This record gives sequence, C-alpha cells and structure tokens, in this order.
Amino acid sequence: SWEVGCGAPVPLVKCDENSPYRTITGDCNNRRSPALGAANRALARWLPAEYEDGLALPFGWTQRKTRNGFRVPLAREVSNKIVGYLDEEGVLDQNRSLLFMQWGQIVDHDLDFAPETELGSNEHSKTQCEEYCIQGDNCFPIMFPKNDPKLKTQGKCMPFFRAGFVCPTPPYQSLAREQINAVTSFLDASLVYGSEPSLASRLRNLSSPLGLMAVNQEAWDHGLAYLPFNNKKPSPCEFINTTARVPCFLAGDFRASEQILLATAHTLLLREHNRLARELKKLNPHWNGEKLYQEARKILGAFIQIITFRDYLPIVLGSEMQKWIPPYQGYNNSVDPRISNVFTFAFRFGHMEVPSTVSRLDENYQPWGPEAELPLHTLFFNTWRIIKDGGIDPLVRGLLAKKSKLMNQDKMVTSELRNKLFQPTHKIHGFDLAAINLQRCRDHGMPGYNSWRGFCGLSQPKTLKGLQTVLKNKILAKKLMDLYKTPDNIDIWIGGNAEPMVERGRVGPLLACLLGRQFQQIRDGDRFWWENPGVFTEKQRDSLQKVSFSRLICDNTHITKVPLHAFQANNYPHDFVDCSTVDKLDLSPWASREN
Ligand code: HEM
Ligand SMILES: *[C@@H]1O[C@H](CO)[C@@H](O[C@@H]2O[C@H](CO)[C@@H](O[C@H]3O[C@H](CO)[C@@H](O)[C@H](O)[C@@H]3O)[C@H](O)[C@H]2NC(C)=O)[C@H](O)[C@H]1NC(C)=O
Ligand SMILES: *[C@@H]1O[C@H](CO)[C@@H](O[C@@H]2O[C@H](CO)[C@@H](O[C@H]3O[C@H](CO)[C@@H](O)[C@H](O)[C@@H]3O)[C@H](O)[C@H]2NC(C)=O)[C@H](O)[C@H]1NC(C)=O
Ligand SMILES: *[C@@H]1O[C@H](CO)[C@@H](O[C@@H]2O[C@H](CO)[C@@H](O)[C@H](O)[C@H]2NC(C)=O)[C@H](O)[C@H]1NC(C)=O
Ligand SMILES: *[C@@H]1O[C@H](CO)[C@@H](O[C@H]2O[C@H](CO)[C@@H](O)[C@H](O)[C@H]2NC(C)=O)[C@H](O)[C@H]1NC(C)=O
Ligand SMILES: [Ca+2]
Repeated sequence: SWEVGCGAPVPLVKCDENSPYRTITGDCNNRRSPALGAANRALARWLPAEYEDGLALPFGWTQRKTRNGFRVPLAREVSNKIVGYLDEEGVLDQNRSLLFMQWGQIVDHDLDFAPETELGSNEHSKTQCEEYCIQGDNCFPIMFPKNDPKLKTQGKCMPFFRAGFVCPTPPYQSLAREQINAVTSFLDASLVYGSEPSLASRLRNLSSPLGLMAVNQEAWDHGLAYLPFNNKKPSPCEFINTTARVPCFLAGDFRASEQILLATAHTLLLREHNRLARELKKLNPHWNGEKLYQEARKILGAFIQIITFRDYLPIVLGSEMQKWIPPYQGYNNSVDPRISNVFTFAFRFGHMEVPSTVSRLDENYQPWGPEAELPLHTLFFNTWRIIKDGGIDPLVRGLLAKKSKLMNQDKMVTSELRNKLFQPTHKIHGFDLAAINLQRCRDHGMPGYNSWRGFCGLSQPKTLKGLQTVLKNKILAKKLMDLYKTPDNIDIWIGGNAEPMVERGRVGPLLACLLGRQFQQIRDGDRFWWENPGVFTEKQRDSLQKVSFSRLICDNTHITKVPLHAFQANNYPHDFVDCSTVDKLDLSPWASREN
C-alpha cells in the first residue's frame, strides 16, 4: 500500500473501520493506507514531472531555455492556429445529446480539482500580474502573439496563476513540485456533499432531523428547491448583471455556478438527495438525522457511479472500453485509487464538446420565449437566468433535446470558450480556455505527447510523415510541426485531442488509454464501490440497477416526457415517452425492521 511521507493537509482524522459510510474527506477508504484517495493530497504521478529546471519552473518560463532543443510555442498562438474556428455550422454531434457533454463535467468535478495558488485577498500582485504582465513567482501570464486581435483590444497578456502544491502556498519545497487535488478521488458525489467537514456541515439542514440539505429560502421553482446562495460578497454572479443582483449558488463543489447548465445539474442532485431522505423517513420513521443523511448520500453516490460506468463510459471509450475496464472482479486493496496529474488534462477533451449556444424549450419542447437561444458566454456565472427567467425545466429540456458539439480536427474549441471565457476573479469576458489548458499543462510539469504514447504502448512518430499517419491528417500535422518542431514537444492536451476517434467512441487511442486506466483504478480501488459485496444488499443492488437519468428528471422536475436513453441524440416527440412509463426506484429494500 501507500498513504504519505511529507503530508500536511487536513488534520486529525481517526477512523472507525466498522463504519458503513464513506468519510467526507476520502480518508480511511483503504484500511492499510488511510490517506489514499483523500482530498487535499498530491495528484499522483504516473510519470516523473518534467520542468524546465527539473523541479518547479514550467517550460517556457525562461526565454532562452529550450525543451529538447526548441522553444515551446506560446499557448495563445497554438490556440489561434490550431484550436480556433469561425463557422459553427455542421459542428454538432448527430448521436450525442447535450447531456453527454454535461455529465462529463459532473464526473470530472467529482474527481479532481487543482485550485490556483490563492495567496491573499490582500495582495497587490493580483493586479501586478493583471495590469503589467510581469512574470514572477506565481504569475505566469499568457502573452499575446503579434497580430492577435486581443492585443489591440485587451492588453498584452491574459492573467494566469500557477496551481497550488503540497507543502506550501507561499515559497517552495524540496523534491519536485506536486499539485494538490482539493477533492476526493473516489466517484462519490463529493460535488454534492463537499470534500471538507467545514463545508459538508454548512450544506446540511441541521435544524430539522430529516437528514436534508439546506435549500434556498429566497426563491423556489414551482414549489421545488434551488441551491442556497453563497456568502462571499465579491460575488461574480452579481457582477455579470448588477441590476438583477443574484448571487452564485453554494454547493459541495466551488465551481457549481461556472455555467448555467452545470448549476442546473447540481440542482437536480440536491433535489434527489432531499427526495430520497423524505421517502426514507417514510419507510423508517425511527431513523435519526445522521442516518437519513448518510443513507440518501450512499444512494446518490451509487447512482452517479451507475450512470457513469453503465451509460457514460461506453459511449466515450467506444470499443476500447473492455480493453481497459474489465468486468468487475471485486475490491482490490492493492490498487492506487488516486487521480493522476495527467488525467486532469485528458478529461479536458470535454472542452471540445461544448457548443456555442444554450436553449430553453417550453412544455412542448418549442422555443421558450423570444430570446430562447443564447450564446454560451452570457451564461458563465449566470444564476439570474435561472431565478428570474423560468426555473430549471426549460434548461433541462434543452439538455435532452439539443446535441453536444462533435470534436472535429478543423473545428476544436468554440469561440465562446476560446475568446469570451469569464474568470471569477477578473472582470472581462475575454479569456481563452484552450490557451489556459495549454499553460496549465506546462504549469503541472507534464511529459510530452510521445512519453504518453510510449506509456500506452502506442507508436511514437518522430517525423512530419509519421505524425500525419497517426493523426490521419496532413494539414493539422503540418501546423503542429511548424509550431512545435518535434512531436516530443507536443503538449499532451492538444496532442491527445488531435487524434481521430476510436470506433463508437468520442476520444482517440491515447486518451482512451489514459481515461480507461484511471477509471479502472477508481472503481477497483474503491472499498465502497456499489458492487462490492457487503456495501449494499443484493436486494438493494437489484434495485440499484433500474436507475436512469431520465427517471431522475421525472422525480425532480415538472417535465413529464423524457427520452429513454438520454445520452444519445433524441428527436421530439418520437423518442420521448411518458414519465409514468419509466422504471422507478424501488426503495423497499432499505426498509429496516427491529426483528
Ligand atoms: C465554462 C466551462 C465548461 C462548459 C461551458 C467546461 C466544460 C467541461 C467538460 C464538458 C468537461 C469533461 C467532459 C470538462 C472537464 C474539465 N474542465 Fe472545464 N469547463 C469550463 C471551464 C473550466 C475552467 C475555467 C477550468 C480551469 C482551467 C484551468 O486550468 O485554470 C476547467 C477545468 C476542467 C478540468 C480540470 C479540473 C481540475 O482538475 O482542476 C476538467 C477535467 N474547466 N470541462
Ligand atoms: C447512437 O448511439 C447508440 C449507443 O451509443 C447506438 O446503439 C447502441 O448499439 C449497441 C450495439 O452496438 C447496443 O448495445 C447493447 O446491446 C444489447 C441489447 O440487447 C445489450 O444487452 C448489451 O449490453 C449492449 O450494451 C444498443 O442497442 C445501443 N445503445 C443505446 C444507448 O441505444 C446507436 O446505433 C447510435 N445511433 C446511430 C445511428 O449511430
Ligand atoms: C439583468 O437582469 C434583468 C432582470 O432582473 C434583465 O431584465 C429583465 O429581462 C427582460 C428585459 O429585457 C424583462 O422581460 C420582459 O418582461 C415582460 C414579459 O414577461 C415584458 O413586459 C417586458 O417587456 C420585458 O421585456 C424582465 O422583466 C426584466 N426585468 C427587469 C426587472 O427589468 C436584464 O435584461 C439583465 N441585463 C443584462 C445585461 O443581462
Ligand atoms: C430545513 O428543513 C425544514 C423542514 O424539515 C424546513 O422547514 C419548512 O420550510 C417550508 C418552506 O419554508 C415550510 O413548509 C415550513 O415552514 C417548514 N416545515 C416544517 C415542518 O418546519 C426548513 O426551511 C429547512 N431549512 C433550510 C435552510 O433548508
Ligand atoms: C490487484 O491489483 C494489483 C495491482 O495492479 C494486481 O497485481 C498484479 O499485477 C501487478 C501489475 O500491476 C503486479 O504486482 C503483479 O503482476 C500482480 N500482483 C498480484 C497480486 O498477483 C492484482 O492482480 C490485483 N489483484 C487481484 C487478485 O486481481
Ligand atoms: Ca469524489
């Protein structure tokens, strides 16, 4: 087993070891090594980090140091020549609904977080980085290339701050830099409940004994709950419209209000928890507050694992699925459940799946109002469109009836994200998610594209010709070589995403390998995997299998018509059946009798 040797993060856990419930922090999953998988620990290294100075400085930090003999190209330049595109027509995925993209972001946030080095609300360098673009300490700005139109209109660079690492916050440490994962590595709904003791508590309704999550008191959605608002007044959600003055939502994960659809999904899960608590109180009038909380919780966690492994991964991994994820043989305590550093870049393939617009549909799945179709960028940190413009039902119908954006090698990331991204700490719509992804790739000391190809037993092109055959694209290969001068230097994020998709999947060979391995490990190394004998009863498990996102919509919204397979593309009304024709969740196996 493993756990630590330099650790400092959450204090003071002891453990029970007879407890049938996961801890909040992730500790004590593995009995041999209690900290394996816990939040606030280093992300795992499947390969040694690769920094300019070999310890902490990212490639591209020092102007005349090379990576294997060549200058690494500016992040924003790669964004401009390879990732961008203008024409949104013919870009949609004919067989993946908007929910496909959205579930990905959910699983993701449940698995990893690498927050920025924070270092003060007192600091002036938060504007020495912003206002002047001076590289230094944890300001590692994204410079604009010449001829970039943002030069003429936004300044000389885009703010950026290196991610946090273990040990500190301020200075530095001995050995090599390791970024922190602020959330638990186990699929366990930590995005609903929180990853800290702290926060998990603030989220609960501890005045009633019903094991419920606190809800909004200021507003309701046709009698259905909304997530509570957040405290911190320099609120970004208030900024995007100081007239509506509606603050961001407060959830188990801090990014829950990043974009209106992620908040919508968070809301659906909060509602499911409260609903499972009320019905559980019905079956067992004697269970106390803690017991109701933990049980509903345990439930929701299994639900997220079931939709993820049964409905989601097969249509991501395609025919590579069984090659990486075998059928389940049981808990294996030898497996390292930790999320690796590289996974957090591989799982970013989802950014190439976000379309440029979001729609609100009415009860008939017809355009909801005048302005029903909105540009994605006006929805970053937008909570007022939910509270002051229809509830979540409009938005949920769009999730089912619209499609995701299909990855394409000539159209990669939509301009709504590539030029108009809104960062919570700054004031403009005008950031580039693609460039940021690239800069972070380097901030985290990632090995290049060929190290990972090697790692996955895949060929390593060393020439233009070789790269063309792997990418099956002459022109993209030319653009990559002109910017990188050697495939060894291709940042893993762009390289992994530039590969053609595997059969029946939505990612290429490299990514399928990286994703497949990680997912096999968090299942196999999770003592509380829903299928691990003893976690649930066979009766509960039998009951556990009829879950479906569609059902979920039926019990928690006022939508009455849903598709049966929500992840594939579905046309209204042909594919939409009546909610009462959908398998329900039979709770009877949770009934406990004293004798
Ligand atoms: C706005 C953003 C999104 C949609 C409008 C969006 C979407 C996704 C999808 C669909 C993902 C996977 C299936 C996915 C994965 C990960 N993301 Fe995003 N994302 C939006 C915005 C961001 C921002 C901003 C970041 C931080 C970038 C940074 O480096 O500073 C971001 C991250 C991630 C992420 C890494 C998380 C971590 O481990 O720290 C993914 C796996 N997303 N996103
Ligand atoms: C749109 O996506 C669909 C799923 O990605 C795809 O159909 C899927 O086809 C597979 C076979 O290739 C089927 O899978 C299952 O088949 C048997 C059914 O008895 C099951 O017992 C197995 O477990 C196996 O998983 C499914 O029938 C089907 N999946 C879904 C969600 O419907 C469609 O073909 C795609 N549409 C187009 C036109 O490409
Ligand atoms: C900031 O948030 C405002 C909401 O607090 C928003 O204004 C609201 O949205 C429109 C304005 O275009 C109005 O909708 C329509 O309402 C009825 C239809 O039911 C009509 O009689 C009106 O003509 C109107 O078009 C909302 O009533 C309006 N609410 C308020 C208090 O003004 C702003 O548009 C938002 N601004 C930005 C920059 O996002
Ligand atoms: C905590 O849970 C209790 C219910 O157990 C909530 O109290 C109810 O609130 C609704 C709407 O305000 C009303 O039906 C009643 O006023 C309350 N019912 C009962 C039985 O007291 C309370 O609002 C919840 N608190 C939070 C912040 O979520
Ligand atoms: C549990 O996972 C371990 C660790 O991955 C598996 O170990 C096998 O493969 C390892 C390579 O990753 C090597 O350590 C060994 O070849 C082998 N170890 C053992 C225990 O034989 C292991 O197969 C899994 N456990 C079981 C019983 O399936
Ligand atoms: Ca988790």
